[PDB]
Amino acid sequence: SAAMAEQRHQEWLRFVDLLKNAYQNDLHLPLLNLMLTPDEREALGTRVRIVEELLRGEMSQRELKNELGAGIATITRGSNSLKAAPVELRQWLEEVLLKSD
Amino acid sequence: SAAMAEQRHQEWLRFVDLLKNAYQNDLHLPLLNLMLTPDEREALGTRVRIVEELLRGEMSQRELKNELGAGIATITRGSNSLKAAPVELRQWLEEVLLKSD
Repeated sequence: SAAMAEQRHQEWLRFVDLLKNAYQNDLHLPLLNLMLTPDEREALGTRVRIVEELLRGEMSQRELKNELGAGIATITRGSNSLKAAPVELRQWLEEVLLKSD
Repeated sequence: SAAMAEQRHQEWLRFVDLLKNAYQNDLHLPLLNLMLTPDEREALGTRVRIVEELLRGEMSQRELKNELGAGIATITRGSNSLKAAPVELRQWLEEVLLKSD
């Protein structure tokens, strides 16, 4: 639904503002368990590792499937989205994932 | 993987602590676009509505599929997780989704 991308954008921002508010309340853990599936939480964990490793540049896409157990399409998309990422984010992720904290 | 639930729990907490940090940096929008698919962001939007409506108690499960366009299994799980939710969260969601802000 390209036609209804605006509604869908609004609906998404609602979720981000709710989570926002839960983090300031320390209710973020319960909210996240409520909103997401185990499957989804597992995936997110694994997406962190992909980005960390794409930022690292040491591993090849296939080593990445083997050592991380993430499907190739997840890697490819993870690759695409990072490039589209604003520089400011990229710098920050480097800082945190590969400068650690 | 029940056996590796602990590793998977740790990997999840990493993502929550990263997001945490992005919200305090105002880098939460870009991070979320990076980590999640359109599909996933659409779903989350839609999960908010399910919870709001389950809290409302006016609609039946099937009206819920029809007016919200969410699969029955999503509703059923959304139902199950809310019951398992800590009272403190439940109160808060009532406050926010049905007391609004």
